[PDB]
Amino acid sequence: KRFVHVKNPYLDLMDEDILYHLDLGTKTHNLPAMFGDVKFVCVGGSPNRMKAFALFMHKELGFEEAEEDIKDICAGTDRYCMYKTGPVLAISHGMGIPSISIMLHELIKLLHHARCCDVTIIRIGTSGGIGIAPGTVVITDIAVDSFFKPRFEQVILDNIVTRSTELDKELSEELFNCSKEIPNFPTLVGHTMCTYDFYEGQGRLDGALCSFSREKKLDYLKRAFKAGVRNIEMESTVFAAMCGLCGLKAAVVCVTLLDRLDCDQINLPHDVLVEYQQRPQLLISNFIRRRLG
Amino acid sequence: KRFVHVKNPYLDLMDEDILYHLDLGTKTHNLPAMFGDVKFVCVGGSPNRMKAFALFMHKELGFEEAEEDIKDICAGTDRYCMYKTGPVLAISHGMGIPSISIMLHELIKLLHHARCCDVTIIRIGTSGGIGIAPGTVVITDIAVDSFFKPRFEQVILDNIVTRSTELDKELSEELFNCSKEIPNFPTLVGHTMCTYDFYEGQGRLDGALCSFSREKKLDYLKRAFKAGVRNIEMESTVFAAMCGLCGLKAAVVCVTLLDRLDCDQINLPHDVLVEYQQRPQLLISNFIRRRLG
Ligand SMILES: O=c1[nH]c(=O)n(COCCO)cc1Cc1ccccc1
Ligand SMILES: O=c1[nH]c(=O)n(COCCO)cc1Cc1ccccc1
Ligand SMILES: [Co+2]
Ligand SMILES: [Co+2]
Ligand SMILES: [Co+2]
Ligand SMILES: [Co+2]
Ligand SMILES: [Mg+2]
Ligand SMILES: [Mg+2]
Repeated sequence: KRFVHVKNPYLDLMDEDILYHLDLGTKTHNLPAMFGDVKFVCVGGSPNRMKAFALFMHKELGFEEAEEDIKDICAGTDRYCMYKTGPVLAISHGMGIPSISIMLHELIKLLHHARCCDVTIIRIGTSGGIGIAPGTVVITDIAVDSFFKPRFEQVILDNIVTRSTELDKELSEELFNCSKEIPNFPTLVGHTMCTYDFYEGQGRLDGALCSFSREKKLDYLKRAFKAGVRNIEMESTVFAAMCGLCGLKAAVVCVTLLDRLDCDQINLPHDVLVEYQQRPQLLISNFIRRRLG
Repeated sequence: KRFVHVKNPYLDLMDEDILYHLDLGTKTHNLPAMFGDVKFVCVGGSPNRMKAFALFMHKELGFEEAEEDIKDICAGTDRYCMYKTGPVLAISHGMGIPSISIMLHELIKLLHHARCCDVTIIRIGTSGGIGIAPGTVVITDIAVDSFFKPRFEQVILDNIVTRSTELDKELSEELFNCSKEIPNFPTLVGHTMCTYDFYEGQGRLDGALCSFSREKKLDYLKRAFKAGVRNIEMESTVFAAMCGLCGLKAAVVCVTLLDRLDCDQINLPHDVLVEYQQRPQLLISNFIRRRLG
């Protein structure tokens, strides 16, 4: 049994641990009772996406539906919103490295407090593609920074520390194998670039700020493609680094919404976009069903 | 008249601009009609905080209440949520530098498209204090990074570019003058440190990861205090940098919830916390009333 670890000798010395952004705590809640049975954590941007994911889990796998307390609705608050369906826990993380990092610190502590074991964690979401068809599901093999390097640079106090961004190889391979079973479901494995800015950080020409030319954009993106990058998003490096440090097996599965070699703004009918957006959760549902069979 | 500027020669060349994360666009909406009258933009973390701020604006200043479309509620989505009351626009930004940066790119473009002028923008929120009483409202004079330097480091394509984090001096002074009118309202001007991580980035001992000692935490925080830092949050440097680049007059006003020299977790009664949390909006309401008188 692979228990979820923390890397913090102070944590066990505390009288109580308050997970402020989850609205949970070790004294206020029975965390082993509430979460000890979690085997799969799926994380994504918005409360609504993740609530919908949990409902999909109910419908696809027949797990007990996530309970709703109507006098404490999480959506709209400063908390990360959780929706549990049997052994699957869906959690929102907002946008960007700092936002997901707060959620991950508190989630990893939660799984540790609950004495969970053999947990798989998977990020689902959207991304920009490079040189691949819009609607393609990319399974990340390695997450890279803006310089196409597999690293996450932490600032700890006033010191810079570099961490590796390795994602579980067997898991990425298993997800790719699952994808083969799904018809009309274009999938590939490739590197994923994670940036701190959506606009200039991704070579966009449509921000409030653009200090470079179209030619420089395309050169950057073509070099990224040569390095093996196939999509671009905003959470994968810190996700890979933290999950890796705490011995959790992690994967990233994102659909592309456009080919960035061609444009910066989406030009898809609404119904097609809806179709693309549900593709990662479809793969994850196949995966979980296979694991549990 | 000081119009809101962008720094992007490509923007005017586009047929249409889609502000995806605001759910607005130049073709789908009449942006000058909808927003040309905006003079004050207040930004903060959550949809609920900002909706409440807008209601407070209605009650305090008598501006028309923000309209609610019940078939398209923003809270819970991947969008930044807007609540307009007369010349005041309240907008949510989520947590952290990347999250606020996406909102700022689209907001600055919005104000430009709407031909707004003479706009003041103010971030309100919470923070950790250093060596000052919990509940203190800190008006930022300068925003600094984890190294106590007034800089914001952008990664543009694969290049690092440093930007200044100057906030409008006259504005910070005017807000401080307004605060003097409010009884039972502890306020100070000081530097604000902005970090990419809430836990190790702020010297916390309670994260899933803690790679340093209590002694090192306290030394870091004491050096920050010596530099002039009085509070710690997660958006001020990119906010100051972008607003500055686009010639918008900006300020940051955050209340402290704890003294980080003493603890990492909040220990306040709920009712006291509620009291503290509303302090920045109280100052902003005084400020706006004065400007409009
Ligand atoms: O190009 C992208 N880059 C990216 O980091 N993502 C991930 O989500 C960021 C917030 O929507 C998603 C996309 C696709 C996209 C394109 C235009 C508008 C919205 C999303
Ligand atoms: O110490 C802090 N650091 C900080 O960056 N903020 C700003 O908000 C971050 C998300 O809640 C707020 C605080 C106060 C605090 C302390 C404990 C829990 C929550 C918030
Ligand atoms: Co422990
Ligand atoms: Co490669
Ligand atoms: Co223009
Ligand atoms: Co100083
Ligand atoms: Mg193409
Ligand atoms: Mg003290």
